[PDB]
Amino acid sequence: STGSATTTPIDSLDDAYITPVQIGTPAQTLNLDFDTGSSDLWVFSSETTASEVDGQTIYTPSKSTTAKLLSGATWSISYGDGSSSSGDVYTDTVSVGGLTVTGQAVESAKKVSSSFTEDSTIDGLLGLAFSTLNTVSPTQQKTFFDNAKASLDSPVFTADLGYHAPGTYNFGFIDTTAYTGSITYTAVSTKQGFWEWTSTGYAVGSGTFKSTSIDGIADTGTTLLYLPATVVSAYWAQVSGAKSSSSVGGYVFPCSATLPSFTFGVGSARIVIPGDYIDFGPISTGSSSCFGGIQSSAGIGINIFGDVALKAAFVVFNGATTPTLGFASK
Repeated sequence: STGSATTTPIDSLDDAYITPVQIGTPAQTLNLDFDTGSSDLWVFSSETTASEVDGQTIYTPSKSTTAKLLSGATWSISYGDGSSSSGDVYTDTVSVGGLTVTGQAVESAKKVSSSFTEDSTIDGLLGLAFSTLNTVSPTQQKTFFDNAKASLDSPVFTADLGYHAPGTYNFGFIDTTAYTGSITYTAVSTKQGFWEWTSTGYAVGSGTFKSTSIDGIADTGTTLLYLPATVVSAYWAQVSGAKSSSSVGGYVFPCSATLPSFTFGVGSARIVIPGDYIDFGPISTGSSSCFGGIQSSAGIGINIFGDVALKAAFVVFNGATTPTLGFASK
């Protein structure tokens, strides 16, 4: 089997991407944030605290003939941006782009933090990291990909995120029309439950490539590119007037700037992030200070190849017995 679904930016900055997901019988379509950095599929639901719902589409398991309470199961998760959610668990039929999983754990939110309530465009998350990170207790549950894997033509999924434009998540096949050149594959460590890999270095703009190992995760659920402070300082030093603002919470730059590109290494290959991808716009409405799309990972504890990086590539998440990651230009 295969699946193919379009993923769409939630706003003009590509702060996140939503992908339609069919849950239950008859189908209830919710727009979920596909997240290769977590492993829970959770949704706003009829069980969510009413004051914490503001415009989201909810899953109502009582209206699904295939929903079943997973008795005794609860879940609770915190994300890198400080947001959180928790609740109980149903199993139900879940389809993504024509690919169906029966018996998928659908984690129903009883509580969500303010960041979720305040974003009316995201109805939940669909985790695509390794199932070892799933938070369901007392019986850990498998991700949608893990459940689908054995039925897939090939045990892979791909992320093809757009810059200010829709893109595609495919399951079970590699669309050879979706990228240019060749795909370069690189080793993954699953030891922390992430799609963790080592970039071979970087360049700033038209500058020379610096060979250096940068361990990080491929994370579709993180907006920005978080890298070591040395790297990030070298990037922003090339933008006149750029500075790190403790008050804003990262590097800002004059909105009048033309940003240089940033290149990262995948083995002997190179992925070039155009400068425009690194512009996240005014820090507040009407400001001439703009927020940078490359930020320091110092104090995160891990480097994160988030959307800013991934959208510059066609990315293969190869879930074979020994997983790997593939990157191509596009």
